[PDB]
Amino acid sequence: KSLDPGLKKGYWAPEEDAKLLQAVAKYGEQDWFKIREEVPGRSDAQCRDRYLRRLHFSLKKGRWNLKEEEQLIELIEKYGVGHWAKIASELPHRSGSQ
DNA sequence: ATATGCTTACCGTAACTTGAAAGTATTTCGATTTCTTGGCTTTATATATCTTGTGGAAAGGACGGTGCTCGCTTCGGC
Repeated sequence: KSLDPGLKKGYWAPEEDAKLLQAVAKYGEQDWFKIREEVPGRSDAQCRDRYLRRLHFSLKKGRWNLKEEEQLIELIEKYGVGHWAKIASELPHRSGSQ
């Protein structure tokens, strides 16, 4: 993903809405190397996490209400700290980076 | 006018992945070993009889420096 003349380091999504989302109907969540052969300027390593953090549905999002602190408590009560410990390996999509 | 809001380029280790070099068992080709028969070596008087191979004969062909002065011949003299 470095020293490559064919990659693009942009911030927005120019044509990504069509180049990257078609794979949702084309390929599964495996063998991402088939995607980079058709989408120029994008590498599979960043594309995986982009697809993940963009097309996920089950996330703790919204405004901080009077019922979310209990959610945080029961989240940090499942196995422990969760952010950086090994217990993050079994947390479903609850990665530490978020 | 600026800090945390989420978003994503990318430099933190890790394992199940594609296929060429290196160690491993296995049957097959070929070389080795071990059986078999059968003569080698002693003897026995027998003795057959017919050929082989020899041998001392007969008898042959086969190859086994330099004067020096008597005397020998040939013409050759008148």
